[PDB]
Amino acid sequence: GKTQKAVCVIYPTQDYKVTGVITFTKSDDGVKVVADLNGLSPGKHGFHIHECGDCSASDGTSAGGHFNPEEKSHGAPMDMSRHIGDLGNITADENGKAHLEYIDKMIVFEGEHSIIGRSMIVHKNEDDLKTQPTGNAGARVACGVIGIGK
Amino acid sequence: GKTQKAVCVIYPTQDYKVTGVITFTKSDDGVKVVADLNGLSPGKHGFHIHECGDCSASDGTSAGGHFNPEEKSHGAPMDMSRHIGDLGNITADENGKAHLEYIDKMIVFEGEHSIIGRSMIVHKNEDDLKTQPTGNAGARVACGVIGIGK
Ligand SMILES: [Zn+2]
Ligand SMILES: [Zn+2]
Ligand SMILES: [Zn+2]
Ligand SMILES: [Zn+2]
Ligand SMILES: [Zn+2]
Ligand SMILES: [Zn+2]
Ligand SMILES: [Zn+2]
Ligand SMILES: [Zn+2]
Repeated sequence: GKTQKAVCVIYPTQDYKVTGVITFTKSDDGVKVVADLNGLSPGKHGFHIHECGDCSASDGTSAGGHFNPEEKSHGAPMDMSRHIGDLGNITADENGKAHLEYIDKMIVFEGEHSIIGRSMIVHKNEDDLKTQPTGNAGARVACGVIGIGK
Repeated sequence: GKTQKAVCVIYPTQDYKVTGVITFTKSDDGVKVVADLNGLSPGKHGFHIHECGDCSASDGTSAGGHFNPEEKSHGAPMDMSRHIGDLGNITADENGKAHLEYIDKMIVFEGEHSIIGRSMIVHKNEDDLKTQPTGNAGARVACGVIGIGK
């Protein structure tokens, strides 16, 4: 039937140790994003869906730009002017552990906007939610492909 | 634009070291499957698309069973009686390097049979191409999710 769940295991790019799992679950109000990552420098990291489910490059550049089927500007999750892939920042604690849970009202699992087969990228720096086209989040520290869950 | 290419980076399950990249490219005659893997025990390894793009489990069991949207029997790539996910065996050389190239006439990138967001599983043992429902290929040595390529 209709995909209710997506799963993304992220793997570090060259010179990083960032790992973890992101799950996407259909909720009444949209899609519940739950991320559990480790090996991050403490503080805020850009947390995005990129347009290619291609994590073959050593530095994650194969994932391409932000997933942007609506051809909009880069912004914050709460902005109307955002990429579908703009999931904001994930915060790592003093031990490099990062937990995020929020409800996204734009991401879907079917049709032109479907995130299935796209990539998750975690960035080295904070997404400032304003600078075009990526929020100045800098290098890619981890990459994974979003798959169909059950 | 219609997806012309899919990419799958495989990562080992916990007790293994198997890595590599699999590409799927639309050709005139079907889909060209190209696999380049390393860290395999020499000999033949079951090489399958599984139904869930979920590589979160320690042992790859999260990937579920064979991708089988037609509800058919397990077989060889050349068989009419096969799962969409039945891509046969990949052979590793004496150094653990494995190359496979063949044209698959069943796998597609859109609709009910789409392999996008499904998993690749590499098995410890040979797929015997006959035993139901999995070809008796034994443990899962590597898992990856099939993503959209540029
Ligand atoms: Zn946790
Ligand atoms: Zn990004
Ligand atoms: Zn963006
Ligand atoms: Zn569109
Ligand atoms: Zn299998
Ligand atoms: Zn099968
Ligand atoms: Zn070849
Ligand atoms: Zn069907």
